[PDB]
Amino acid sequence: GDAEAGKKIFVQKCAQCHTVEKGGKHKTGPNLWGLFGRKTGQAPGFSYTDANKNKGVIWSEETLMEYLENPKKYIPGTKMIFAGIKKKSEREDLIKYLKQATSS
Ligand code: HEM
Repeated sequence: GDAEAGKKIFVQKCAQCHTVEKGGKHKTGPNLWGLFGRKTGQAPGFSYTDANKNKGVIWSEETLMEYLENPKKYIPGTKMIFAGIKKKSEREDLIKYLKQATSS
C-alpha cells in the first residue's frame, strides 16, 4: 500500500463527507479517527443507520477492502451514498493512508 497515493484518493473521493484526524468534525459522514480494529458504527457522537451499527464486523484492511469496493452491497441500508472504488490498488493505497491518518 502507498499512503501518499492514498492521501490524494481520500481528498478526491472521501473528504467531502469525512475528516480523519483526531478530534476532527463529523460532516455528512463520521469523523473516522480510531476506525481500525473497531467494530462498525462506533465513532463517538455520530448518528448511524441501524445497518451501519449492526453490520458487526471489525474494521481492518480486509473488511475495508470489501466495503469500499461497493458500500451498499456490504452494508445494505447504509446512508453512505457512494459507489465505491473498483480498483484493488486504489483501495489498498487509500486504506494505507486511512490507517496512518486515523491512528495518529
Ligand atoms: C471514500 C472513498 C470514503 C471512505 C474511505 C469512507 C469510509 C467510511 C467508513 C469506514 C464508514 C463507516 C465508519 C464506521 O462504521 O464507524 C463510513 C460511513 C459513512 N460514510 Fe463514508 N467513506 C467514503 C466516502 C463517503 C462519501 C463521499 C460520503 C458522502 C456522500 C460518505 C458518507 C458516509 C455516511 C453518511 C456514513 C454513515 C453511514 C451510515 O449508514 O450510518 N462517505 N464511510
